[PDB]
Amino acid sequence: PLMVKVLDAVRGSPAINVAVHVFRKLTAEEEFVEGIYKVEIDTKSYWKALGISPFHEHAEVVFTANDSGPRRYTIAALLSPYSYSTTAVVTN
Amino acid sequence: PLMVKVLDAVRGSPAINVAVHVFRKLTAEEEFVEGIYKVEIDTKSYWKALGISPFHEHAEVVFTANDSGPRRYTIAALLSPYSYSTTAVVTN
Amino acid sequence: PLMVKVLDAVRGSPAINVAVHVFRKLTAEEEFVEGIYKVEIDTKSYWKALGISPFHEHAEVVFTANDSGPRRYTIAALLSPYSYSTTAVVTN
Amino acid sequence: PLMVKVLDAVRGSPAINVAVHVFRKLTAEEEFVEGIYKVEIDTKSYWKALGISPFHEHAEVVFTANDSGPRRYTIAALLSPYSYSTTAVVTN
Amino acid sequence: PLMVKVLDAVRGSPAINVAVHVFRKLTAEEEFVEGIYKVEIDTKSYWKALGISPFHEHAEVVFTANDSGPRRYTIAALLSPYSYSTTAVVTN
Repeated sequence: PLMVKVLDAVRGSPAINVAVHVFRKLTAEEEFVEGIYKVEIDTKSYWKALGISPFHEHAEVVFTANDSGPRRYTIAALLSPYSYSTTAVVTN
Repeated sequence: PLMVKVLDAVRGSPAINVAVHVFRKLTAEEEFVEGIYKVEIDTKSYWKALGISPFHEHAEVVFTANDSGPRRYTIAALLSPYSYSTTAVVTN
Repeated sequence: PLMVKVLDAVRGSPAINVAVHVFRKLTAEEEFVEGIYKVEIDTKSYWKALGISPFHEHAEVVFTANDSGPRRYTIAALLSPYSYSTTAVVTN
Repeated sequence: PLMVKVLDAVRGSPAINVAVHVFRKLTAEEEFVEGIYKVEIDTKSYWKALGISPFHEHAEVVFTANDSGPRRYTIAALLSPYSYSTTAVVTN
Repeated sequence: PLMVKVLDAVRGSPAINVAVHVFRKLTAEEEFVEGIYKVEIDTKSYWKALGISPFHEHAEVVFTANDSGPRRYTIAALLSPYSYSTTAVVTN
């Protein structure tokens, strides 16, 4: 007898994020839940999970990663629910 | 007899983030929950999980990582729910 | 007879972050919960979990990591729920 | 008969962070909870968990890590919920 | 008969951080809870948990770590919930 009750009675305009999980019972992953509420901004990956036996014999490699740039990010209220509020991004 | 009650009665506009988990019972991962509420900003990974036996014999490698740049990040209220408030990002 | 009660009755607009977990019973990980509320900012990883037997014989490697840049981060209210407040980021 | 009660009755707009955990009963990790509320800022890792038998025979390696840069971080209210307050980051 | 009561009745807008844990009963870790409220700022790790038998025979290694940079961190109210207060970071 499993009984789960979340936000049974609500009145009055709330701002909500809800995640409810109920469960009764090279790379390998069997059973999982990943990234339910997840934000990636300016994420990088250069060399991931190359095949078996890469560059096995007499390999000559020059690897050069240059992250150099006038990049700008401006964010308000990331994963922040709000109510009866004022959110703004004003430039000049 | 398992009974879980979260936010049974709510009145009056709250701002909420809810995560409820109820459970009754190279790289390997069997059972898990990951990154329910998770933020990555300017995350890097250069060489991850290369295959078995890489650069096995007589390898000559030059690795150079240069992170050098005029990058700007401006964030208000990251994972911070708010109510009856004022959030702003004002430039000049 | 397990009974868990969190935030049974709420009135009056609170700002909340809730995480409730109820449970009754190279790299390996069996059962876990990770990063429920987790923020990574400017995180780095250069060489992780290379395959078995890398650079096994007569390897010549030059590794050079240069993190050198005019990077700026400006954040208000990181994982800090607030109510009836004023949050601002003002430049000049 | 396990009974857990957290924040049974709330009135009046508090700002809260709640984590409730109830449980009745190379690298290896069996069962755990990690990083429920966790912030990483400017975190580094250069060589982690290389495969078995790396650089086994006659290895010649030059490792040079240079962290040298005009980086600036400015944060207000990190993991500090607040109510009826004023939080600001003012430049010039 | 285990009974735990935390913050049974609250009135009047307090700012709180709550962690309640109730439990009835190379690297290895079986059962644990880690980093519930944990902040890492400018954390470093250069060589961690290399595979078994590294640099086994006739290894010639030059390791040089140079942490030398004009880095600035400015933080107010780290893990310090507050109420009816004024928090500010003012530059010039």
